[PDB]
Amino acid sequence: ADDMERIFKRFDTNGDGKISLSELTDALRTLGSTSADEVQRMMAEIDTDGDGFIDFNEFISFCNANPGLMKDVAKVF
Ligand SMILES: [Mg+2]
Repeated sequence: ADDMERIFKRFDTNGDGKISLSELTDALRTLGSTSADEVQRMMAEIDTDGDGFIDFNEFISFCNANPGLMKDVAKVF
């Protein structure tokens, strides 16, 4: 039972293997996140294909990095 799994599936409402990393940073604004601007530049780190999608390894790399964004995000997962 992983926490990052829930959030990862949160955006994955299309039954896909990846989730848009662009809509995330822009979506966090609704979650009440005050780092939507910092997350936008952070999500780019996990993205190695610079595409509008991220897999489990990508999304995870964000948390494993402990940047300080997913810390508060996963808290409301
Ligand atoms: Mg990617």
